[PDB]
Formats: sequence, C-alpha cells, structure tokens
Amino acid sequence: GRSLELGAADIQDLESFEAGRGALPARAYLQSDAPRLSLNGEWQFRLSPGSRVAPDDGWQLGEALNGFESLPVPSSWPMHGHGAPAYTNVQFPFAVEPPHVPEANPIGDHLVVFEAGPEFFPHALLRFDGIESAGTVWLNGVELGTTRGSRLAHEFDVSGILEQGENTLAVRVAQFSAASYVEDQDMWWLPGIFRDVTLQARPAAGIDDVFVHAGYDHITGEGILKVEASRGGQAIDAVVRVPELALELAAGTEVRVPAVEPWSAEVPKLYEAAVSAAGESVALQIGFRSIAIEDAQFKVNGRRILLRGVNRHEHHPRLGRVVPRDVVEAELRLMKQHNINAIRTSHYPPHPQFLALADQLGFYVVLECDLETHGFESAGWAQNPSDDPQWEDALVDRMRRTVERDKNHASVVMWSLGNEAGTGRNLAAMSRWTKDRDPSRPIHYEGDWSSEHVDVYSRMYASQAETALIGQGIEPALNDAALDARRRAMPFVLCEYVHAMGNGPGGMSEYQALFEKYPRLMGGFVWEWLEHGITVSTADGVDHYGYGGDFGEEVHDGNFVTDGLVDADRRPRPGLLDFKKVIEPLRIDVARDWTGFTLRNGQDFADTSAFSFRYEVEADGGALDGGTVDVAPVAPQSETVVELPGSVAALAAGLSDGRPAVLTVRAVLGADSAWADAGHEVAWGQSVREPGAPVPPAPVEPVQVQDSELTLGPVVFSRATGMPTSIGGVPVEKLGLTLWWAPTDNDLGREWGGADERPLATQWKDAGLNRLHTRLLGISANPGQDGGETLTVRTRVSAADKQYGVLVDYTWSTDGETVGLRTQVRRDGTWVNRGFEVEWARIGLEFVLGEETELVSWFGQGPHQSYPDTGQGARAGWFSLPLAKMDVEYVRPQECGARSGSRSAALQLGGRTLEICGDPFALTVRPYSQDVLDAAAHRPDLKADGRTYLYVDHALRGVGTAACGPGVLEQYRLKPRDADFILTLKVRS
Amino acid sequence: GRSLELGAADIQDLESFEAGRGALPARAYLQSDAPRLSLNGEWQFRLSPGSRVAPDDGWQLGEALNGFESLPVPSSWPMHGHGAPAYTNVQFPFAVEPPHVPEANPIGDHLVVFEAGPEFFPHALLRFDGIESAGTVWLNGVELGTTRGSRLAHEFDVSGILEQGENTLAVRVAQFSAASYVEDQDMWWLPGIFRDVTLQARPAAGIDDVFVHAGYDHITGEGILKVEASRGGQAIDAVVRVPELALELAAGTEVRVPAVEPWSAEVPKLYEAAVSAAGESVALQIGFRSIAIEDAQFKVNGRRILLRGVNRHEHHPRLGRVVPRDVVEAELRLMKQHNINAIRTSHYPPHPQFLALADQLGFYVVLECDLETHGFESAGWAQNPSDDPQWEDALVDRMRRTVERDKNHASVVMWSLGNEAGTGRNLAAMSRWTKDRDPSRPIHYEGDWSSEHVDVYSRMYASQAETALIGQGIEPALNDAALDARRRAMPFVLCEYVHAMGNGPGGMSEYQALFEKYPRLMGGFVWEWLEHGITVSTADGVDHYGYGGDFGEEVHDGNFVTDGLVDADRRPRPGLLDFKKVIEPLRIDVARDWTGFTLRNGQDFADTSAFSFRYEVEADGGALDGGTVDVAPVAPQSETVVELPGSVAALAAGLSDGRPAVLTVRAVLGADSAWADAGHEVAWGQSVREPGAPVPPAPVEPVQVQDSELTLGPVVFSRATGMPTSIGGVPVEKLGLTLWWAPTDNDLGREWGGADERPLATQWKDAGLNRLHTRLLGISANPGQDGGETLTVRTRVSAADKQYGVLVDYTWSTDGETVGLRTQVRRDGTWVNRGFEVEWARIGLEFVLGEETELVSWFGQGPHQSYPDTGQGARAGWFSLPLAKMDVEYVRPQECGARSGSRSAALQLGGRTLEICGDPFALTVRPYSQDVLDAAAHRPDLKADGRTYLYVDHALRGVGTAACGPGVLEQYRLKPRDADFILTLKVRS
Ligand code: NA
Ligand code: NA
Repeated sequence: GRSLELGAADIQDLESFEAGRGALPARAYLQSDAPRLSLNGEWQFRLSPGSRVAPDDGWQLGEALNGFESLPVPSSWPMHGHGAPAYTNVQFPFAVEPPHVPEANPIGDHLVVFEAGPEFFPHALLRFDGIESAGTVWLNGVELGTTRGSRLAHEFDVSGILEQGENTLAVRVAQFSAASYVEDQDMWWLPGIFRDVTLQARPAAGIDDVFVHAGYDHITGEGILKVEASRGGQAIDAVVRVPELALELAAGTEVRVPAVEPWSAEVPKLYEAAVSAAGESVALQIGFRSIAIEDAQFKVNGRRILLRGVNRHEHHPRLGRVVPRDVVEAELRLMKQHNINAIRTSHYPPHPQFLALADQLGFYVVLECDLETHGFESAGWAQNPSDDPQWEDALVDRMRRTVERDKNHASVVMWSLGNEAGTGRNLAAMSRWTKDRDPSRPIHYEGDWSSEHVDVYSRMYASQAETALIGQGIEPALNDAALDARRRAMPFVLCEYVHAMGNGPGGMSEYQALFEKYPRLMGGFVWEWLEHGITVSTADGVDHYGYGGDFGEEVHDGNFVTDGLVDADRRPRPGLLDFKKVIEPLRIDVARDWTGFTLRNGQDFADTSAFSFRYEVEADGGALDGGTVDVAPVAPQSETVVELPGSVAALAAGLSDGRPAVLTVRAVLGADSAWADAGHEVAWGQSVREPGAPVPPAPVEPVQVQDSELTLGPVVFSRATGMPTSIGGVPVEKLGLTLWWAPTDNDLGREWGGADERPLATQWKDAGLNRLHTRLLGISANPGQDGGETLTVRTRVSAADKQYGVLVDYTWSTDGETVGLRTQVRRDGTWVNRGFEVEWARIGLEFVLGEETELVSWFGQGPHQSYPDTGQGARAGWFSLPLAKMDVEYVRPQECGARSGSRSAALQLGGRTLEICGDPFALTVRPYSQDVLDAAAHRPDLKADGRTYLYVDHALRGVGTAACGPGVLEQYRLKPRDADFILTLKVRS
Repeated sequence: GRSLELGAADIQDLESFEAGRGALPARAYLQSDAPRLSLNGEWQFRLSPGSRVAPDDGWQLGEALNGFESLPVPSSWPMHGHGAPAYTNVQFPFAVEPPHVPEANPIGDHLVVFEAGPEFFPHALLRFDGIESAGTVWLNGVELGTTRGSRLAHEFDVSGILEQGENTLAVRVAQFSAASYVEDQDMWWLPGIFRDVTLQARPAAGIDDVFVHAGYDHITGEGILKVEASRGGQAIDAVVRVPELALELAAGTEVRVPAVEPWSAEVPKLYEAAVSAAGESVALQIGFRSIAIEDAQFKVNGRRILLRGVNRHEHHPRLGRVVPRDVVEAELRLMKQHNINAIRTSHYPPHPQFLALADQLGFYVVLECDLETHGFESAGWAQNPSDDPQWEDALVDRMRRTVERDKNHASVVMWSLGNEAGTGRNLAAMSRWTKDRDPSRPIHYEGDWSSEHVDVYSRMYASQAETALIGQGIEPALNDAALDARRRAMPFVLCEYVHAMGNGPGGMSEYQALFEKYPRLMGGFVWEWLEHGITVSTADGVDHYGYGGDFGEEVHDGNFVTDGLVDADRRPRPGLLDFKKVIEPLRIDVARDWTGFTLRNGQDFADTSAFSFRYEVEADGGALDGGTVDVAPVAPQSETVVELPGSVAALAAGLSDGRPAVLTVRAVLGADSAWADAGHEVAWGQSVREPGAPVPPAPVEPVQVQDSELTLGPVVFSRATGMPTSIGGVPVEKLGLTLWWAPTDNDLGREWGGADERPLATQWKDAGLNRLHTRLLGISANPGQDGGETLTVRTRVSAADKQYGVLVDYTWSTDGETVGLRTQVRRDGTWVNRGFEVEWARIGLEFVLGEETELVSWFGQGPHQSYPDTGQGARAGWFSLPLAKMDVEYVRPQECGARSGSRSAALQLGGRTLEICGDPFALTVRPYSQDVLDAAAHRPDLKADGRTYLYVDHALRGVGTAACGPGVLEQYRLKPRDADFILTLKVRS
C-alpha cells in the first residue's frame, strides 16, 4: 500500500460537488458610495498543461516568478495566444464520468500587486464577477476560498488579511472542473477571469443587501413600494428617499404612492431613489411594475404583452467573454432600432452592468440561471446532475446567486432555471427556493414539459402547426390529469424558435400570425442574436471569421456558432432586417385607390404619439411627392382609418396606364429617443401600381445561316450547341437550366420527420442535381411574319446514371432591337431516386457572361435578398447596387443574393447595359460560379474569374429553418412540375 | 419546318441498335502462311470534343492535315496525354437514355499511310482486333464499314479498293456510342484502337475458317478428331496432318485416334497439326478434351475438376487496354507459380494471342462475351437492352463473334454470356445460338439465378454458409418446380468471390474447405487478378498509382479499381501469397513426433512424380539438417504416409525442453517446367516445437522516488503520467491502450445485412474509438521480495461525450535486467452507441519511441502479414526485415503490417536492441502514427517523423471481405471483453 501520483489534492478540489467555499453570502449588485478600487489591468500570467504539472513554487507571493508574462484582466486567455479556443454543442469536450476531470486541463495562474489605502480598513472585500470555471484565490499567500459558478459573482472577506500598502493577490484558474458538467452551453470553451475584480470597503453601519418591491395597481393607478435593507443578513434601519415622488420612508415598511408612472418596455419610466444608512448610501433606479398570470395569459400591469425577443449570448470577436460596455450599449440600441422588446440571457446571468441598461432602454428580460447538463442526453440522462442528490447544494447555490444579484431590476420579468438540464429533484429544489424568496416573478424552464415546477409552459422550436394548437388550448393532454389541468391554464412561450443559421430564417410570418391571434401565446425569442464568429488573419492578412473545427479541435460542430441575426461585429444579417418588419408594432394597410390607409396600434401600452407619419410616392428616377399626415393618437390594440391628401390620390389616376408607381406610408420617430434619433423608421406600408406584362417583340427578323454560327437580330448563336455566343456584342459563354442551389446551412441539416433520413443537400447529390448535362435534340426555324423567323432550340437535361430528365425548349424572336426568349419546361420520366421523390431548388436559367458587371439595377423587392419564406423587410422600389454589395457575407459561403419578385433588371458591362424584363422573376448576379460557392469553406475561398454569372429564376424554394426546428413549409416547397415564362432582352450600347 | 443542327447524321450512326455494317462474316483467329502486313506503329491523330464539332475537311485522304500529331497504334489515347482517364463502376458516365449519346463525346481521328506489295492482290482484307467503342473505317477515301463490339474483331474486304503502292487508311473512333450501354464493366473508360490492325491477303483456294473437334474417350483412351474447314461459308476439301500421331485425314470426316494423351490444366499436352488447302495452310495446336456435366458435377475427361481461378481484366499501368505480349507471358507464369489453374476473362474476350498461351501453360478458361448492362440496375432494369428486342441482332452479333474467334482452343471450357446484364429475351437468344453452334462447351451466366438458359448454377460473393447449403443440394427451391429440378442438378461455381480490395481477402479457408468436401462445388474465381492502378509522377517526381476521382472525374468510385491480388506492375500483394497456400494441390500433415508426414494428392489427373520432397529443420540462427525423402508416386485424390529419416526424429527428442525448432516438409519441382524453374515451391507442411511461456522477472528491485520521476530497474517513469519515459536508455514518448485500426477498405464498406446500416469505420468514429483519452487514477508501489517493489499504474480509457470506458492497470517488475509488464483490462459500463454495440479492432498497446528502428526481427508467422482470417501463407520461422519492408504498399494507405502469432521480437535502435517476449501477440512497427496512416489518401502523404510506433496486440480482428460480399466471420469478430497478458522486456546495449 502506497501512493505516488502528483497533484492529487488539487484534483480532489476540482472534483467536489460542493459550491465555492469561503465566499460571503450572496447579495445584490448595488451602486454604493463606499470606496472602491478596480484591479482591472495588466496582470501576470503563467499557463500549465495540467493540475498534476502545475508548479508549487510558492508563486502566490509575487516574487521570483518563473515564466510569467503580462496579461490583461478581465479576459479570456485563449483570445490572447495562450492556447486556442475550442467549440462543441451537444457534446462534452471530455470523457463523461462526473465528477472526474481530464488530464489535459489547462491551468492559468493569475497574479497582480496592488496597494490599498486606509479607506479599505478595517473592513473590506474582494469581488469576482466571473471566473471560468474554477478558481482558487490567495491574498498575500493566504487562501480565501474557491469559486464555483462561472457566470456567478463571488465575494471574499479580506478583513485582517489585507495589509496597509502593497498587497499581493493570486488566483489559480482551472478550465475544466466538476462544474463543467453543469455548464454545457452552446459556445466556445474559453476559461479565465473574464469579469471585473473589485476591492470594496465595508464601513460599519453600512448596507450589505437591498431588496426593492415596486408594484403597480393598474386599477387605482397607485405604486406599491417597500424596500428591504439589511446588514450581515439581518434587517437594519435605513432611510429611503425618492426625490421625484417627494417621499421619505423607512426601510421595511410598505407604503402606497398615490400616482406613479408604470414601467414597461414601451415606456421605461424609472424613479431615482437612495437608501441611506449611517455608513453608506445605495443608489437605485425604481420601476413600478406588476406581473400576473391570469386567464392563461402573461400579464404586466394589467395587460397582456407580446414578447418580441432574442437570445443574447455574451461574445466578442476578439475579446472572449469580455463584452466592452460601449459594445453592450451599441447592440441594445440596435435591438431597439429593430423593434425588439425582449431578451433571454442565454444561458447564464449576463454582466452585472447589463441589467441597468435593460431598465433604461425598455426590455422585458428573462434572466436565466447558469445551468445546462445537455451532454447527458446522449445516454438517456444517465448520471444527470439535475436528479443526482449529490449536486443539490451546488445547484441551489447557482440559483440563489443568480436571483440575489439582479432581484432589484424591473426589466427582469422571469427567472429561468436553466437550459436543457433534463428533469430532476434538484430542479424542483431550485424552483421551490425561488418561489419562496421572490414571488413577484414567474418561473421558466423548458426541459420538463410536464411543467410541474414552473409558471409558464415553454417549448423550443415547436412547429407553426403545433403552436396553433397550443394557442387554441386544444393540445393533446398529459397522462397526469392534475398536471394537465395546470399546464392547460398556463401561457405559452417559445424560448427559442426560427433558428437563424445561414440563409434564413424562414417562416417567421406564420409564427407571428399566431402570436397576434391567440392570447395564450406570449410570443417568443429568436435564436439567436449574434454569430459567435472569431476574427482570423491569413498569410496575406485577409481577416474573416472562423468557426468550430478551425482551431484544430479534436471534437467540434463546425459552423453552428454562426446562427445569429448579426455577425460578431454586430453587423445586421438580412434576417434581422426581415425580423424587424415581422414584429413591427404598427400595421399600415394602404388602400388600393390611394385615398387613405388603415392603421392599427399593436403596442400594449403606448399610443401613436411619439411617431410622425410620412408618405412618399416614387416613380422612375424621381420622388414625385412627399409630405406628412396628421394622425390623431391611436389607443393601443385599436385601429383607425386615416385619409391621405387628395393630391396623392389625384396622382394615382393621373399617371399612365402601365407605368410603375410606389406609395409608401412610413411611421417614424417624431423626436429623438435614448435608442434612436428622430426620423428613424419604425413601421411602413405600401400600395403598388405594377407594369403590365411585357409584349413579345415582333418576329420580323429572319435567321441568317453561316457555316458554324447562326444570327438572329443582335443575338449570335452556335450551331453545335444551340446556345447564344453573343447578344448585342456581349459575350455569352453559357446558357442552361438550373435546378439546384448551393446548399444553405438549413439544407445540410436533417429534416424533422419523414421517411427520408437524408439532409436535403444529400438528396440532391445522390440525385445528381448538381451535375446536370444537356443533350441537344434539334434546332428549328419557323415562320414568324414579314420574313421573320422564330428559332427553336430543343434540348433535354439530365445527369449521369439517371433515367429521369427534363425537356426544355428555347424559342427566340426579335424585332431587331429587342430580343424575346420563351422557355418551355416538361418533365421526362418520374423524378424519384433511392425510393424518394426528388425536390428541386429552382426553375431558372443560368447566363454566363464574358464581361464583368460593374453595377446591378432592378425594380422589385429590395435592397436585401428575397426568398419565398423570407424577405419580409424587402420593400417595393427601384434599387441599384454595385456587384460587390449584391452578395451576403455569411461566414460559410452558401446560396444567397436572390432578389425575388423582380419586374425588370439592368446590368452594366463596361459600356453596355443589359435590360431584362418579363413576368415576376428572381434575380441573382455573382462574380463566381455555384461550384465555387458550394466548395468554399470560407469567404477567402471565393475568387472571381472575370465572368458574370446571371441567374433568372421562374420559381424558387423556401429556405426554412431545417438546421434546427421546422423545415420548409408545404406552400414553399418546390416539386417537379412543368413550367413556362417569357423574357425580354435588350442591350443599350 | 426546318433543321439546323450540326453533325446529325454522324450521331444517328452512333445511336443505331445495329451491329457493325460492312464487316465480313465472323471467323476464328488462325495462324496462316498467307502473307500479312502489320500496320502497328506511328499513326496520325486528331482529337475533337464532339461529333457535332468533328471537322469534315476530307482528312481521310491523308494530305493537308490540320492539327494532327503522331500517336502509337495500338493504344489507349488517354494514356498519351490526349484527354484523361475516367472511372466508374455501377454507374454510367452519361445520362441513361438509350440509344442517345452525350454531347461531350471525344472523337479521335486516326490516319496512317502504308504501301502494299503485289502479294495482297487481287484479294485482301483489313483486320481490326479491337476499337473502343465505335469506329468508322475509310481506305483511300472509301467507306468500308463500321465496328461495334469493342473487344470483338472486325474484318473488312479491301479487294478492289486497295491500290498497288501507297494506300491511305483512315479510322474515325468515338468514345461513347449506343454500344456503351452494353459495355458497362468495372474499369477506366479508355477509347481508341487498342489492338492489332492487320492487312492479310486472301488467296484463292484458301481457308477462311477452321472448326476443330478434339474429344477424349476416357474409357477407351481414344481421341475423337474431326476438323471442319470452310471457305466463303461453304465446306471445302482440305488435308489435315498431325505428324506426332502419324495420321493424315481429309477435313469433315470424323476419325478415332487409338491412343492419345489427353489435355488438362495439369498436363497441357498439345499435338501439332496443319490444315492444308491449295492456296494456304493453317497451323493449329490440338488438345484432346471432353467436357461433361454429370451427377451434378462438372467433369473433364471423366473426372471432377476443381477450379482454382482468378478474374483477369486486361490492363497496364502506362499503356491502357494494351497489354504487351511479354507482360502477358509474365503474369500467366506468375499465376502458375501460385497454383492457379483457371481464368475468367472478365468481362470480355481477351487479346487473340492470349488463347494460345492458355493452351500451352495449363489453364481452364471461362471465355466471357463482351456484354454488361449493369447501369440499368439502378432503375429496376427499366430500358434494359437484355430484354429489348431492338437490341437482339446487336447482342447476338456479340456472342457469335466471341464464340467464332476462339472455338478451336482446348483451354476454353465454358462460354459465358456476359456479366450482370440482368434477364431478358436476348440473353435467351444468345444461349440458344451458342448451344446450336458449339455443344462441346457448357454455358455460364450469373444474372439469371433461375438458370433457365445455362448449364451451370453460378453466383457471385455468396456467403460461406450459403455455399455450404448449395454444396449439399439443400438450398431453398425455386418457385418453378420444373426449373428447380434442373438447377438442383447443376454444378455450382462462384464466378466472383473473396473480394480482394485492400487488406485481405479474409475467409478464403472456409470457402476452400467446402470446395474440397462437396463434389457439386466446382470451386471458383477470385476477384480479382490485378489492381487497375495508373502510374502518376508528382512535382518532385515521386511516382505512385492513382485511382478513380484522381483525374478530375465528375463521377467516380474512388479506389475500387484497387481490388487485385497483384498491383498494376504485377507485384504480388500479400493476398496472392495467402491464396497460393489455400489452393495448393498437395496437403502435407507433418506428424507431431517428427517420425513422418501424411501426404494427400489433391490434383485431378497428375501424380506426385514431378515433385521433389525436401525437409528442413530450423532452430535459432542455423539450419540444423536438410535432405530429400523418396516418395512413391501418389495417385490423384489419394493419400499415403511417408516416414521421415530417423535422424530427424532423433533431433526432436535431442533438443532441450523449451527451445524452438521448426520442421518443414516442402514439395518442389523436380525439374524445370514452362512456367517455373526446378526447386520452385508448390506446397508445404510444418510441425513446431514452441517455447514455453516466459517467466516474470524476480520483483527484487525497489522503486526509487525522485521529485518528478520514478525509477524501477532500467525503466524511468513520469509521476504525472504514470507512463515510462525511458527503458534502458531508449526514449519512450508514449504508452497507451489501442482499440482501433486505421480503417481498411473492407471497413469503409457497408456490411451485408444487420440493423446497422453504417460501415464499420463509421461505427468507430461515432463511438469515438479513434479519439481515446486516458485519465490517471493512481500509482501504487507494492512489496515484491527482498526489498523488491512492484509498481502499479491504474488508469481509465474513454472518449469525449461517452459514458462507457475501460479500466487498464499496468503492474511493473524487474530483476534489474529484464522488465516484466502485466496489463489488466476491464470494461467500465456498457459499450453501446447509437443503439448498437460497439466492436473493437484490437486489444493492444502502443509504444512510441524517440529513436528510429533500423531493423525488425521476430519469431512467429512471416514474412508477410498475418490477421485472424488471413496469413495462411505465413509460415513459422525466424524473420528479420528492414523497417521499410515491414509495411505493405497498398494504393490507399490503411491498416497493414501486423505479424500475428509472434513469440518474441527484437527492435534495433541505433546501437540498442529491444527484446519483447510473452504470450502469442501481434507485432506491428511503423515510422508514422495511425492518425497519419488513416488520413493519408496516397502513399506520398506518409512522412516519417523520426519516431518508432510499436504495436503489441493481445487480440486482433478479422479483415473479412466486407467491401463486397461477406464481412468478418463470427469467430473472427472482436467484441468488448475483459482481457490479460504478460510481456517480457529487455534492452541489450
Ligand atoms: Na446554436
Ligand atoms: Na471491382
């Protein structure tokens, strides 16, 4: 019997089910006049590969340091060259055997020397706001305690250890600990001290914790205020002063303020208040709100509200978990600018400073505890911590610390027990505690569908259909009659829906229609706000985002970090633009006769008084008229009809039959707000006078036959191919039918149900839809009129080893000036492969041109892209973009850039402009081919070859959200069918 | 109404269901004294991308050629830079719509000018032996006709077109034609004139075709001879002279020769004969044989024979379909050297010159017609030519031309209608014709399992089990009572089995046991003889074989061309070495007491008289004794017992208890034969005296504990890891358990049946078996004896996101000189993933050493590799190889190089030699890691890193033949279980 392994005692600590030891009781984050010293700055940093290899050179004392270097704190140290980021989603990065930790466990030693003034005597504390995932803290070689709960705050008492003058603070941080088993969220695994380390003095007769109770009686219009204040866990005498309400009360007593302005996301009214004791005073912002669940509805201040929300992770493309305050203010303002009123802190408490901003700019906030045991799902939740009693104290500590920190803020309207932790005893323990401490807020958890220990029914990525059932209260009952009776009486919320990976999300409209129609639906939260992209510079110094698997990770999920509405640098993806329109607070139905418009106010509290209503009339290359209309304030959930100036309606009948004109009624801010400047666009509506169907040119031109070529009008053909080689001088290198997209991220994912287990992208490859070949059948010339000949090229399209195909015929005609192309498409054989019917991505034509396009113009829906289930934010008008701005810079290159519902388009090539008219078609123009687009793993992989790839699609497919949740809806799917369309071509040289 | 496409008439020809027009009636390939002129040499060659683009510049006349260049003929023109090779297997390279051809159809114009002497007047013909796939032939601007049937010979009459003096011959060749639909074999698609173009004069009163009927009466010992000779399709008077049999008869009459020596693969007795007419005489080699199907047995000359065969494609690594005669002679001799007696010409007639060689060196030849419509299987054989009456004449022409060419040869014992053409009317038409023309030979076809139109029951890749049933005649009956009665009375043959892709094939022994035990089993043909590798030179001029998909092919099958017993350059893969032993014609069971051996003659005709029997006794580094034993000739299918010299048996009892000695009795050729030199090894047998289990060293050495390291005997450890860092001075960089191979080609293929659809390679990746991590549990030191301490390192092995694992413990001990390692392995949890139990590839240890190994020695089975279901040819002995010769150069790098059944091994590193002893283990040594081996797509991807990767496996897995056909057999599979083994380590410096 003998023992000889190194670092045993260190690991036993890492493998404890105990919460952080030594730390003071959990309290709220308060703004205090008590002297503070921030220890943020250059610290000394040493990295070790394991705990068994971690040096014991008494480094904690700060002198004779071996191998240390300066590292900024707070920070995520992989972001600074020390190691590399790693990313997994459903999977753990280590062997699952709780609570044991792997041998490859990066240990980062942190050290800093600071001097402490007399202000921090006799009593003071150290406050860590976040250490991932386990930390041991020494002050002048004395162990203070350990920290567990990476996104939770720990405070240690340094009274009697802190010396006057220079002090030495040493923190040992381990990446993986037993706590890693309960923090399995969807993100890069980035260890380190990533939040503020703070030294704060604790005066005698000071305030340790404050609990604010600000309620609103919507009937009597009275505020109900009562402020608890305590020191050392016991209630104390303190004075509460609210200047604006002109009152002065003692803590612990409950008074009713006669008239208060209630708080909401629409009107974030806050009252300045201070809680004063002898030793210190605390500064608070008080918002009067009351939350009730009544008649299966989630109500705030008496009225049902609609959550238009997103899921906000904390991420930066260069700093790790560190999100600079200016960056936080920026994104919150951006959310407000796009009609967002709710946030779910997924899947952990955010930076303490976040809560204040959510109070100030109006947001309904779902504050989620730092708990996710998603990696145990793989094995049927065997060894799940949520049900293991060994984990009870540790998990309850996580809930307590979460609730305690942010209880005072009005924005927090719900506590959430965590994400995807399964079901268990501990979850029930966590809920039970929270209902006892803070009854003012309902409780949210998605994992337990029985909804036994929560106040709202919550699901993620439920189908539009399923939601429609739940909204009507006719969803299938639970086995338990008692439990079903409770859940059927709960409001419903989608804590995650419309996955926004890559091109998408689609189907956002079908969800919103249900949100507006059924009171039981609270609305919900989009997944997610931002991409977790990380900036990388190449050998030639191109920088682009990188995703999972790009940093050498043994185990990864590729590009799933990229599912955001904005990129890592907070630049809006087209999805956010569409989202803004879907959840807009006002609906404007412009009448067809342009006499007036119908306006409905979709807000729950405010009226249409902060808005200014403008109208615009666009036609050709000029705004024909503009102005402002006077709209009497409209009550919330009410609608009126506003008549437009007679001048507008007069211009309608005034314009010629068949030329396009667009009437736009826009709701903009009357004056500056905290989150936007005046004139900012909130909601809009349109009525469009569309051009009639174009007329095919006179077939009065004959076909001139030479030895190897044909000529008709300005179009030169090839007698071998049957395809044009030149139109009005523009080099046509290729023309063919396309049935296939470059697979989006939605296509790469398996679809919800169905006998076909294969991702739609795979279905296409097996069907050979990406490798189509054309066989020429014959070229006819047929009489038109007055010597005119109409050329007809008959072809068949198919792929290798396939017996099915499609017959397409191109009949050309021209009056000598304008070229008329007609395409007929017929199915040859049954399109089934591997026992499943093959779906198409499009019915369109690919034009490859030998000259670059300098600039693209069109009339239809823009500026950004449009697909059948998307492009809601794309409005009618005239748009002109450089070729470079046509594309969309998704992290992983895929199908994007299609402008649906086009009527006409113009491509300028050198000195020539190519006009394309016809029936509604979808426009796409690229500097590179699809084979290039598909193959590309990153943006740099895309090199232009000097050609112009023009795409004109008759019918398109929906993009859906198949990456996670519902795929393409039925009405948006594209199955094999026979089709036709006419085009109008012309070249102005 | 009008038509304007180019090259319409050319394509209509390509799309005809008609056979070659203009060609003379099919006849046999005869050696004639009639004057011949070979036109092989430099020709002029022009390539065009399509038939619509193919120039009509009257190039056929040979002057004012534009864009021509010199190209050798015969040749495959992609092998000469003109285009590139393309490879598919089951799939067609173009859209399936018979008989239409793609637009991308390479057209190669061939042209040559030759002068013709007066000998070729007044009558002569042009003979093309092979044009792939369609050819049009002009002579001096006159169209002779077209050729259909790429591996079939066409002859055109040039009488009255051939001028005296200079003539100009022009051939237009198209790669794809309607005939491509019926030539869908497993190979590179290589067009061109790839066989001899020949000019032959046809004298008056000459012989056009000869049919030889040479039968053998095994009862009376009489030859039955009758030779038909004809001119212009009508019988003529000719004189047959057979010098050796001293007879002279007139053609058309049937005589019985009193005493003839019969022909067989074992005794290829041929009689010289000449058929003389006035104008010319024909030289023939006559072999007397008779084929009968009787009592469900395939009989030749009265006796049941055993087909030990292979499938021979015609391929060269540099020339395409062109296989030089010296290369053909070479491989045929190589086959004979490895006990092969049968060949299946897959899947087309071979070069005309092949048939003669198969007569001379003894081979049973299955001659297969050029027909495969395998690409229609994809769509349930819709539009299958085999059943389409439009194809009848074309398909019957293929059978006629095939039979007619090679009817005279004795080696051809069966006509085969083709491969994988499905079922149809035309197949029945082909059989019906063949039975009428040549009843002397049975008919083979695999596609129609009902076996309605054939003479033998034939299957491919049927399981060992299924074969065992068929052998006993108890296979499940057919729906048709009448048909079942016929098929149940047929002999059975596997036209393709034991797929030899990559490492393998395994399970060859279990098949052969059935072949020997059941008379109904004819034996069968291995797939296949050679790899279709193609030589490629890199930027630094490394040359290596390339496979499908490596030449830019839109559609491919990767490395499936690589499934041979030899590489493209006819270098034996280990599979051939194993195969030679499995099908050896003699079995030698050496008695245990070394007194004698049992010898059985497995041949059907010959006796043991051409052999010399040698014996050898090896022990340590010396052959102790050698000699020759006198064995009375043993009759075929009979066995005798031969006593060894008393000196041998005396040496057995003479040697110490526990030292190894190997007795080898070997059958070698007494004198030179046509295919090998005297002394060549045919069959062998062994009896082995194995060393006793090694004894664990005295645990008398204590553990010396320092700060960061441990020391026990000559082994230095690391206290952090628990792994040795040094043994006797050799740097040990790593030591760990392995459960995973680098997936072979068999592992990459789906397995036959089972709920698990996943290839075994994929099963491993999902299970995380390739990414194992170890967690240290503890290091103990326990008392041994006399101050001795036995170190024990306890660890656990697992992978990320997995809850199952394995507990392995390493207990070390040493007497100061020899190190004793013991490994205990225990399963922790159930090894199931995705609902399926996880199989292991091995139970072994990986040693990574910081020094290169110069040379590896061992005692066990060698020289080549050994796996549970393979290594039959690996014999017992002492082997020593350079590290470079340990590896096996498979085209795609995979698991290989394991020497199973090892007893001891020695690795020399610089000046140190490392000895490893113990229980039977499998040895593998590599210059690179497994991660390198797996990732490598080609041989060049393998770069040594200066380390030595040593593998010692307790238990191994079978390789099977899962790439196509049966996977690993039950007794060879490796499932999770608890195991142990002891090792003996020692370093001699
Ligand atoms: Na995600
Ligand atoms: Na093959």
